[PDB]
Amino acid sequence: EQGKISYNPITHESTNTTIHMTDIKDTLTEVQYKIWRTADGKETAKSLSSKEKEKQFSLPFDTKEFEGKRGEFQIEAIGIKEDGKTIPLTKSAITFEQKVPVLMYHAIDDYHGQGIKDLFVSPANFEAQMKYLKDNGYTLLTFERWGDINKVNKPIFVTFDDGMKNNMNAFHVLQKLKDDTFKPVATEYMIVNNVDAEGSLSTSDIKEMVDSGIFSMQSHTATHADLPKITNYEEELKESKEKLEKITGKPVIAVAYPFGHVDDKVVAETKKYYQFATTTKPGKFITKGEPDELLKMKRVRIHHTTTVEQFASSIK
Ligand SMILES: [Zn+2]
Repeated sequence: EQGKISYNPITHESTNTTIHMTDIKDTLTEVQYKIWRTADGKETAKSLSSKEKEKQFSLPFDTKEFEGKRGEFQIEAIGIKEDGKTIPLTKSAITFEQKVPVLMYHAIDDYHGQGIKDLFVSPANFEAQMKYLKDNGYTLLTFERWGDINKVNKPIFVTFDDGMKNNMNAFHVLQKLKDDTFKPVATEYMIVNNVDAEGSLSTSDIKEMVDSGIFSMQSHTATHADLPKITNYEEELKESKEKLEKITGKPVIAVAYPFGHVDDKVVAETKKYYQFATTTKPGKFITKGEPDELLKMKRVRIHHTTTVEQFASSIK
């Protein structure tokens, strides 16, 4: 209704700032800022008062005042007159960017000597890892909720590469762990030409995974192409997306680069067709506002030998 909330510029590395108000029309003795973390809910709000009238009702803000937590904080300001009358001012928000681990799995199966050992995580160990997420308040997301990474507690993306049939084991584990509190979701990056192939997810598997609300079915190209070395970008990137959309009935907005192989040319081609692209560069993503950063997203590799302790250290 009146006034404008501003704050000293922050970056993704910032932990604090100072809030100010300008353009106030009423005469005030005090401004009260009601602040809460979106992720924790308005019911958890506190109110912080400034009587620094000569300094635009300056209010120091530090994430230390909110248990060291980050993400989006909502701000509602009211003014107080000398006689105590309250005056509605305005609302805004400030976001301290949260890190987002993007986990990379391949096979979820008991290894029996067939295939590349490191790329197998047993269903038992996968369950233990997912149970860790469940027990520690992580919010599992898919790229349809990219806009929510700062609006939830402990955002994390569980992803699988290739569309192996054994990923139905991961699906079943997630169905088991799902309950009134834990709402798991995950991304499957499907080698699109392998739908219904021996060893891969079938059309019926994909429909079950998608219809359950658990899986977001995204692209791993048409043939798992070494993108810097191919020229058929429409076939590998565009037509794979289109074919997969016809199968799932849901938008395809994300891809994973086969082998983690990517260069500026590949990013530019990918940008034509996908909003999101993940690499195999190790680490957690954070929003830096860097050019095409969402098409160069780091991932955390899970190994055959990864323990729950190692898993926890790599995401926390
Ligand atoms: Zn792959």
